[PDB]
Amino acid sequence: MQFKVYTYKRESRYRLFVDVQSDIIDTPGRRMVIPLASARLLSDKVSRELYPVVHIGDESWRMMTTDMASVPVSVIGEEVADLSHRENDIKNAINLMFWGI
Amino acid sequence: MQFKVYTYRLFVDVQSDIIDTPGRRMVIPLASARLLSDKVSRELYPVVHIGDESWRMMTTDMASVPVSVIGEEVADLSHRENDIKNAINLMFWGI
Ligand SMILES: [Cl-]
Ligand SMILES: [Cl-]
Repeated sequence: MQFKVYTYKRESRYRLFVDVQSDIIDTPGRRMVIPLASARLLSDKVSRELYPVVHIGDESWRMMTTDMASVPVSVIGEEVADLSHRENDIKNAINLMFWGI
Repeated sequence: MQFKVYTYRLFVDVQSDIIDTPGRRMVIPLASARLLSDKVSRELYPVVHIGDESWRMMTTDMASVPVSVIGEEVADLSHRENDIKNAINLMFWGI
């Protein structure tokens, strides 16, 4: 579901990721997703408009927008957080990547 | 570059030209239009023409591809900008 962050049921490429695909669009076997990376790994010189910083638990995470990917639903694990309140920042990052707003 | 289709298996580069990743690029793979019936949404999966063949943009299979794998430019679909923009916006924002 849109704006919810999940865990990857596989042990290899992602820790966490944000589902950014519309809830009105059923692929149905896949889902558009943006992986999250620990905010410490990136300096604060990196655009927060293209790579917004989100908070889950007591940690900061960077949305790796440019690494968006289609992930099959059978690999989407447990719901970890709901970032609906960051809708505006997430929408802007995606729109910037495609339409250079 | 945006709206240009490349090879390695065809795909359309849909990422802004103002945004350098730089090592990767947002892309939408193309599949032969014969493989899908015409009951499949042309709004979410627009039909494009390259050469003397029809292709379906597999929007829901969008992916980040490393630039070193992007081959020869095959076509420029800039004139289909509106349909491509609508398909992407539909997938994310359910317009
Ligand atoms: Cl947050
Ligand atoms: Cl066309």
